[PDB]
Amino acid sequence: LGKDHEILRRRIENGAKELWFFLQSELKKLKNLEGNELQRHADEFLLDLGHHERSIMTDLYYLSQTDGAGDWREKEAKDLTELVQRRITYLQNPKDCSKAKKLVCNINKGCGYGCQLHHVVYCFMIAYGTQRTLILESQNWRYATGGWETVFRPVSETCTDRSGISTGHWSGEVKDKNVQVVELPIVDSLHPRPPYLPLAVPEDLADRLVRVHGDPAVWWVSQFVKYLIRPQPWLEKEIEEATKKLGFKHPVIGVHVRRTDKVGTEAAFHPIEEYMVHVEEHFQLLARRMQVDKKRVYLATDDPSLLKEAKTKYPNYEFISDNSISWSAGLHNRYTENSLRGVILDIHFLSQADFLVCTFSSQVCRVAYEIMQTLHPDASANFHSLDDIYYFGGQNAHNQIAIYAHQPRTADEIPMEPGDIIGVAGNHWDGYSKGVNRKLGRTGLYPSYKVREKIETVKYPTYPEA
Amino acid sequence: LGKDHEILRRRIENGAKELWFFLQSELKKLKNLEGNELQRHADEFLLDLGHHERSIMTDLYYLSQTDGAGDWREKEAKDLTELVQRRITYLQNPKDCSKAKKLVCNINKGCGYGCQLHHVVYCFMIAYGTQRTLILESQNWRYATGGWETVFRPVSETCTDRSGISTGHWSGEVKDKNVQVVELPIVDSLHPRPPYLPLAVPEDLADRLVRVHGDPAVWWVSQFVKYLIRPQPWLEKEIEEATKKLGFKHPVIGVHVRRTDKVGTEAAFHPIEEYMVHVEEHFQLLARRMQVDKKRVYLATDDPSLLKEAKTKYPNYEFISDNSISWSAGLHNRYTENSLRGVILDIHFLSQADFLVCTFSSQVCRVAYEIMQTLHPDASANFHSLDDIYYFGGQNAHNQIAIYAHQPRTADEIPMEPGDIIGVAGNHWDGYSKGVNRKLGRTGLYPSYKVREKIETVKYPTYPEA
Ligand SMILES: *[C@@H]1O[C@H](CO)[C@@H](O[C@@H]2O[C@H](CO)[C@@H](O[C@@H]3O[C@H](CO[C@H]4O[C@H](CO)[C@@H](O)[C@H](O)[C@@H]4O[C@@H]4O[C@H](CO)[C@@H](O)[C@H](O)[C@H]4NC(C)=O)[C@@H](O)[C@H](O[C@H]4O[C@H](CO)[C@@H](O[C@@H]5O[C@H](CO)[C@@H](O)[C@H](O)[C@H]5NC(C)=O)[C@H](O)[C@@H]4O[C@@H]4O[C@H](CO)[C@@H](O)[C@H](O)[C@H]4NC(C)=O)[C@@H]3O)[C@H](O)[C@H]2NC(C)=O)[C@H](O)[C@H]1NC(C)=O
Ligand SMILES: *[C@@H]1O[C@H](CO)[C@@H](O[C@@H]2O[C@H](CO)[C@@H](O[C@@H]3O[C@H](CO[C@H]4O[C@H](CO)[C@@H](O)[C@H](O)[C@@H]4O[C@@H]4O[C@H](CO)[C@@H](O)[C@H](O)[C@H]4NC(C)=O)[C@@H](O)[C@H](O[C@H]4O[C@H](CO)[C@@H](O[C@@H]5O[C@H](CO)[C@@H](O)[C@H](O)[C@H]5NC(C)=O)[C@H](O)[C@@H]4O[C@@H]4O[C@H](CO)[C@@H](O)[C@H](O)[C@H]4NC(C)=O)[C@@H]3O)[C@H](O)[C@H]2NC(C)=O)[C@H](O)[C@H]1NC(C)=O
Ligand SMILES: Nc1nc2c(ncn2[C@@H]2O[C@H](COP(=O)(O)OP(=O)(O)O)[C@@H](O)[C@H]2O)c(=O)[nH]1
Ligand SMILES: Nc1nc2c(ncn2[C@@H]2O[C@H](COP(=O)(O)OP(=O)(O)O)[C@@H](O)[C@H]2O)c(=O)[nH]1
Ligand SMILES: [Cl-]
Ligand SMILES: [Cl-]
Ligand SMILES: [Cl-]
Ligand SMILES: [Cl-]
Ligand SMILES: [Cl-]
Ligand SMILES: [Cl-]
Ligand SMILES: [Cl-]
Ligand SMILES: [Cl-]
Ligand SMILES: [Cl-]
Ligand SMILES: [Cl-]
Ligand SMILES: [Cl-]
Ligand SMILES: [Cl-]
Ligand SMILES: [Cl-]
Repeated sequence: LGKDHEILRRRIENGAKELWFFLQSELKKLKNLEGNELQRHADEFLLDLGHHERSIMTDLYYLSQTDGAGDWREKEAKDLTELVQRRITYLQNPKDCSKAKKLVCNINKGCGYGCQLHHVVYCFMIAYGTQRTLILESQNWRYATGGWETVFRPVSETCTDRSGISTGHWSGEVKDKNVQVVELPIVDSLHPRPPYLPLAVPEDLADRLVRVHGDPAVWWVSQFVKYLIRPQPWLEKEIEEATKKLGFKHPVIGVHVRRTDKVGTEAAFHPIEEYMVHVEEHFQLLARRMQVDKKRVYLATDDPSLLKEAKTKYPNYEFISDNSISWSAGLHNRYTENSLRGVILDIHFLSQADFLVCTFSSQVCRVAYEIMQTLHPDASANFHSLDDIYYFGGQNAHNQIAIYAHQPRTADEIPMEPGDIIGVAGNHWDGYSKGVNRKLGRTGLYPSYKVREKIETVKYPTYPEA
Repeated sequence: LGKDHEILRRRIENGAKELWFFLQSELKKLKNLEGNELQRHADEFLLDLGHHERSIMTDLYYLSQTDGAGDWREKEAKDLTELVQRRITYLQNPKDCSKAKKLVCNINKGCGYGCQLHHVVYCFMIAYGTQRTLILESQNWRYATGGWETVFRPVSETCTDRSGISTGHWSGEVKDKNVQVVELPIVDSLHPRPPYLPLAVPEDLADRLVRVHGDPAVWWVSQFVKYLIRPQPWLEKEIEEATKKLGFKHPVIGVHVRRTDKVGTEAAFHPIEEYMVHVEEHFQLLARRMQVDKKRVYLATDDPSLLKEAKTKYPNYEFISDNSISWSAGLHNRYTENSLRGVILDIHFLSQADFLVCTFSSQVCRVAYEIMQTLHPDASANFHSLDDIYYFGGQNAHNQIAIYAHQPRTADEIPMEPGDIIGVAGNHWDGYSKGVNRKLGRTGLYPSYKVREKIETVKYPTYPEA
C-alpha cells in the first residue's frame, strides 16, 4: 500500500468534510439575509466554494497519477490503441482484393464536414463488425471534389476497388453473408440496424477499457476517427507549419464558438462569456497543479467578428486564432478545399488543447473531443460543454442505471429506484439531468449524481491474425 | 491497477463535479429569494446537499477498502501495535530489578480519572524514551485507596519496587544519566522538558504509521493506554457481564455528555440535540453502507437526568446507558472504587462504538477516543466532536502547515502563504479554524482546508531485544 496514495485519499476525505462544515455554516447565515447583503454574501460564498472545490479536484487528480497509476494508464492506453489500430489495418488491407468482402460507404451526406466524417466512422465501425474491407467512395466530395485523398491517406493500401462477383444494397448481416460487396446507406435510414454501433464497445476490450478510460464509448469511436484522418504528407506539413506561425504551445484551452447557420435550427446562440467562465475556471484548476505563464485560448469559430470582441473583453488572455479560416467558414464559401483545410486545422488544434469548451451540439466540437481521446490515456473528462452530453449521431439508446433512489420534489422530476433504467436526454449542468424512467414511462428531471453510466457491449470480431 | 479502484475514483470525481454544478445553480436561485420562501428553499437545499455529500463519503470509504487495502491496512496496523507492545513489555520487565534503571511516577495528581491516567501515560512515554522501567506509586489514589491494582494489572511482573543505589528528582536526561531511580513530576512542572512528549511520534515508526493511520500522535499515545488498562480479573468479568446485560451490539454510536462541574470553568454546556444531530447524520452515513436495524446510542453521562430526557426526545433511538453509573459519577460521591468502576466501564463502551460524539475538552472522551485507536486500523476520523480538536494535556506545540495561501477577507482572519507555519488553537467546525501564523505572528481564523498536519518525530529507542 502506497504512502502518497493514502495521504491523498485522506486529504480528499477531509476536504469534503470541511466543505460540508462550511456549506452548513454559510447557508445557515444566508437564510437570515436580505437584498444587497444577501447578494454580496452569496457571491463571496461562491468564490470561496470555487477554490475549495478546485482543491478537492486537484487532489483527486494527483491521486489518479500516484503509485505509477500515471505510468500504467499511459502504457495500457497505448497497448489498447495499438491493438485496435493493428486490427483495423489488418482488415483494411486484404491480400486478395478481388476476392475480399467489402462495405461501400459514400462520403456525400448532405451536411457538413464533421457530420460526414462521422458518417464515414459509422460506416467504418459496421465494416469492422462485419469483417468487410471499407471502400470509401469520395468523388465530388462537396468540400474537395478531388476526393478523400485530397487531404487524408486512403483508407486502404491494397483494396480501393469496389468490384466483386456479387454486389447489393444492405439488407442485414444474416441475409448478406454471401454478397461480396455491400452498399451501406446513411445511419438515418439504415434497416436493419446491426449491433456494431455506438455507444457499445467491443466485448473483448471492455474490461481493459473500464480500467483505463472514463467513457469507453468515445474511446471506441475515436479509434476509427484516428485511422481515418491519417494525413497526407503535404497536410502534415501544413499543420506542423501552422502550429509554428500561430503561437500554439501547451498550456492552451481549446474553445469552439459555433454560430452562423447553427443558431435557431440545431443549437442555441451562446455569448462568449458563457464559454469563458469554464475557460477561466479550468485555468484556475490547471494553475493549482502547474505553472501558467500566459492564458492561451485557441479560438475556433465561424463568427469572424468574435476574435476582436474576445480580445477586448479578455485582455489577460492570449487568443490564438486564424481569423481568415474563420472567414473561410462563412456559408458563401464554406464547401471548398480552402475551407476544408481550414476546418481540419481548427479541429486539430481543438483536439490538441489541454481542455475543451464548446457545444456538443456541433459535429465540429464532437470530433475534436473524439480526436482528443487518442492523445491521452483518459481524456474523457476534458470538457465543460454547454448543451448536449456526448452522443454519436445515430447511436443506440443511451441508458443509465439509477444507483440511489430519488423521490420527486416537484412535478417536473421523475422518481427513481435503484436499478431503474433511465434513458438520458441530457445533462443540464445544474445538478440535474433530463431523461425517462423506462420502467414507469415518465420523463422529467433527476439529480445527476444518482445515476451510473450503463456500459453496453457487442460481440465484435477479434481479428486474431494480426 | 485495480478496476473497482478506478471506477470508484472516477465517481468521487464525478460526484464532486455534480455537487459543484448544483452548488452554483441553487445558490444563484437563493440570491433572489426573501424570507419564508428563502428559508423553505435553503433548508431543502441543505437536505439534498447532505445526501449528496454522504454519497461521496461512502464512495471514499469504499475506495479506502478496494484492492485489499483494507486487509493490508489491518495487518500492518496489527504488526505495528504488536511490536510496540512487545517493546513496552520488554522495558517493563527487567531480569534484575534490583539493578534496573527506573522512573518513578505518582498517580494521585490533583484531577480526575482520565487526567490521572493521562498523567500516567506521560510518565510511561518519558520512561520509554529514557529506557527506565516505570514504577507506578498508587497508594492513596483518591479513587481507590487500595491502589492502582484495585482495577488494573500491575505495570510490571518483575519490577515493581522503587529502590536503587541512587534516587533523585528529575533534572534532565543528560544530567540524570547516572541516577538509577528518577522521580518524575507532573507535566505541569516538568523542567527541563525532554523530547519524549506528544504529539510527537517515534522516528522509526513514522513512515509506517502514515501509510496506515490518519493521526499518528493519537496512535502513539494509545499504545501506552493499551498497556496501562489491562484489567484485573473481576473487572474483566464485570465488562463481559455488563456487555450482555446492557445489550451492547454494533452498530452503536457512543455519546458522552459531560456536564456537572466541567460547565463554566472548563467547557460549555451542550444540549442533547447538539450531539444528536451528528449522531443521526452518521447513522444516515452508516445506513448508506450497511443494514441499520435499530439505531443504538451508548450514552455516557454524569447528568443522571439526561437518560429520561434523551429517550423522550429521540424515541427512534435505542439508548444503552447505566443511569446509576451516571449517578455514581455525581460530584458528592465521585472519588470511590464503585465510581472508578463506573467511569472505566463507561469509557470502555464508548471506545467500542462504531463512532464517537462528545466534547474533546473532557479527558473522559479523549481516553475513549485513544482506546478506540487500538480496536480499528485507522479509527482517527471516527468522531464529530463538539469543541476542542484532539490534544494531550501538556503536549508540545501543535503545528500545521499552510498548503494554499489565504488572504483575509475580514479582520478576524489571518493571512497565510504556503509553507507558513500555523499553531492551531482549534477548529470551529464551520470551515474555519483559529490559530497563529508564526512567520508573521498574527492570530485569527483561516479556512480549515488550507492547512496540512505537521507530523513531528522524535528519536526514541527501538528496543531491538524484543
Ligand atoms: C441533415 O443535417 C444534419 C447535420 O447538421 C445531420 O446530422 C444530425 O443532426 C441532428 C441535429 O444536430 C442530430 O440530432 C441530435 O441528436 C442528439 C442525440 O439524440 C439521441 O441521443 C440522445 C442523448 O445523447 C437522446 O436524447 C435521444 O433520445 C437520441 O437517442 C435516440 O434514441 C433511440 C433509442 O431510444 C435510438 O434508436 C436513436 O438512434 C437515437 N437518436 C439519434 C439521433 O441517434 C439529441 O440530443 C439532440 O436533441 C437536442 O437538440 C434538439 C435540436 O436539434 C432539440 O430539439 C428541440 O426540442 C425542443 C423540445 O423537445 C423543442 O421545443 C425545440 O423546438 C426543438 N428544436 C428543434 C429544431 O427540433 C432537442 O430537444 C434536444 O435538446 C437537448 O436537450 C438536453 C436535455 O434537455 C439539453 O442538455 C441540451 O441543451 C439540448 N440540446 C440543444 C442544443 O438544444 C438532436 O436531436 C443528429 O444526431 C445528427 N445525426 C447524425 C446521424 O449525425 C442529419 O443527419 C442530416 N440528415 C440527413 C437526412 O442526412
Ligand atoms: C488541574 O486539573 C486539570 C483537569 O481538567 C488538569 O488538566 C488541564 O485542564 C485544562 C482545562 O480543563 C486543559 O486546558 C486546555 O488546554 C488545551 C490545550 O492547550 C494546549 O494546546 C493548544 C492548542 O490545542 C494551545 O493553543 C495551548 O496554549 C496549549 O499548547 C501549549 O503549547 C506550549 C508551547 O507554546 C506548550 O509548552 C504547552 O505544554 C501547551 N499547554 C498545554 C495546556 O498543554 C486547550 O486547547 C484548551 O483551551 C480551550 O479551552 C479552554 C477552556 O478549558 C478555553 O478557555 C477560555 O479562554 C478564553 C480566552 O482564551 C477565556 O475568555 C474564557 O474565559 C475561557 N472559557 C472557558 C470555557 O474557560 C480556551 O479558549 C480554548 O478554547 C477552545 O478554542 C477553540 C477555537 O477557538 C474551540 O474549537 C474550542 O471549542 C475551545 N474549547 C473550549 C472547551 O471552549 C484548554 O486551555 C489543560 O490542557 C490540562 N492540562 C494538563 C497538563 O493536563 C491540570 O493539569 C490540573 N493542574 C494541576 C495542578 O494538577
Ligand atoms: N474552420 C472552422 N469551420 C467551422 C467552424 N464551425 C463551423 N465550421 C464550418 O461549418 C461546418 C459545420 O458543419 P458540421 O461539421 O456538420 O458541424 P455542425 O453543423 O456545427 O453540427 C464545418 O464543417 C465547417 O466548414 C469553426 O469553428 N471553424
Ligand atoms: N462513569 C462516568 N463518570 C464520569 C462521566 N463523566 C464524568 N465522570 C466523572 O467525572 C470525572 C472527570 O474527571 P476527568 O477524567 O479529568 O475528565 P474531565 O474533568 O471531563 O476532563 C471522571 O473521571 C468521572 O469520575 C461519565 O460519563 N461516566
Ligand atoms: Cl486476404
Ligand atoms: Cl444485422
Ligand atoms: Cl508545447
Ligand atoms: Cl481578462
Ligand atoms: Cl451494466
Ligand atoms: Cl452482440
Ligand atoms: Cl481487477
Ligand atoms: Cl513488524
Ligand atoms: Cl535486564
Ligand atoms: Cl477527594
Ligand atoms: Cl532531557
Ligand atoms: Cl480479581
Ligand atoms: Cl454485534
